[PDB]
Amino acid sequence: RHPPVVLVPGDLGNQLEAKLDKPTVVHYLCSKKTESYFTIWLNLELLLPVIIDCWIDNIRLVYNKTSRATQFPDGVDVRVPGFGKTFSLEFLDPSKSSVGSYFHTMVESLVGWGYTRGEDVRGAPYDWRRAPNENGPYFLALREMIEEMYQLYGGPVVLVAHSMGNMYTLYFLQRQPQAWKDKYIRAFVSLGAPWGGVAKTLRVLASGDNNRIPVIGPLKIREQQRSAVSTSWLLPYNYTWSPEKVFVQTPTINYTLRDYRKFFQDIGFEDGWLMRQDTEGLVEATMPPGVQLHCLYGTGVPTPDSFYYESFPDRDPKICFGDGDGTVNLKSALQCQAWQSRQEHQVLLQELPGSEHIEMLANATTLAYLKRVLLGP
Ligand SMILES: *[C@@H]1O[C@H](CO)[C@@H](O)[C@H](O)[C@H]1NC(C)=O
Ligand SMILES: *[C@@H]1O[C@H](CO)[C@@H](O)[C@H](O)[C@H]1NC(C)=O
Ligand SMILES: *[C@@H]1O[C@H](CO)[C@@H](O)[C@H](O)[C@H]1NC(C)=O
Ligand SMILES: *[C@@H]1O[C@H](CO)[C@@H](O)[C@H](O)[C@H]1NC(C)=O
Repeated sequence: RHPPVVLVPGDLGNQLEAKLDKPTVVHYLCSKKTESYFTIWLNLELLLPVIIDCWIDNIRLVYNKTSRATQFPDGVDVRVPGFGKTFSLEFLDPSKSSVGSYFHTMVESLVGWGYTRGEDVRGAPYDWRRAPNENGPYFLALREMIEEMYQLYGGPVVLVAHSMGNMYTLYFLQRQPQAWKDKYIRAFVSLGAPWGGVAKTLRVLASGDNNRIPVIGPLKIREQQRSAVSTSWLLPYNYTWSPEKVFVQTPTINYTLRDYRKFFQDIGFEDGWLMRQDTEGLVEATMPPGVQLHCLYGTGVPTPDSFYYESFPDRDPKICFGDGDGTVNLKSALQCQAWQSRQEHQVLLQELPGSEHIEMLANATTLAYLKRVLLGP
């Protein structure tokens, strides 16, 4: 026998669909209207030059300074398919191409161990463009799904979260009563958690990140990346990083985590500061999840730590690297150790040397660890 499993993805980590009835478009070749939803992430054909402007216009969030909230562009809806199922987190591209293969290797393994897609293993995908403050309905659905799985399969559930999904899961758990967690949660397996933010968010917001895909201009994709509240939510936090650490250096100014207001002014994106204020307090830095926790973190992969700009903000910086998994800085991942003394439930730390941030989900060592958590001694 084996416990039910809920999978929580990270940023970019599940499909998104859009349906359009737009008053205006940025190019004539952009569709104003669709009769049904289509996949907006991940579909590679939408990211090609010129067409990418259509995509940005649909997938960007609009920040409303009055409500301090995001909304979709006029005539655009974006929905999250596959809640309670696994397809939309197994493959980011519904063509099922390897370029989008995310949770697929892990789900294959789980199924080989006796799990059933959509039944005792289920996904909890979400609109990862937002931070928890704008995903209230998702947390209600997550709570309900956990309760359902407990009742159906006769025991508490194991939460398995990747990257930003860990922060989503921690937010969720911090807000549930201890008695609820003791009944319904068996364990939380935390894979590549950026507990105190990731340093690369500074570069993304300042100058864009096209991830070495040269056919996408970094200044073009920067528009989308800035619009996503989740980007500013993942700026480094002072419970992980020194308030005096410089993340961004230019010829005339430094930026530390105490300098985000100046940073956002200086990059010409004042809304980002508002988004940071909206989101920075959502997860209490020092409250442990209050459940058995397995913190798995990659090391031995150069991980961007800080950025030097000769020309700010519209040129790519020089990058300084620290330890981590390529994305999540080792320091961030290690916030986990502080929780050992702050909850009664066990906190187990597991280093994964040489395990890159995304590859850790398909890695035999990761899967062997998960198997031990699920299937026992
Ligand atoms: C911003 O939201 C407020 C209501 O909260 C409203 O005044 C206004 O319609 C919104 N702005 C836009 C452009 O939708
Ligand atoms: C920023 O910090 C470095 C030390 O980390 C220093 O050498 C430099 O003078 C600082 N830059 C500015 C513009 O104050
Ligand atoms: C640490 O972080 C929050 C903002 O995220 C701030 O309000 C708090 O006062 C900071 N404390 C420091 C630097 O002592
Ligand atoms: C899988 O992760 C292990 C444990 O860290 C690591 O040693 C090994 O490099 C990884 N294998 C691959 C192909 O990345």
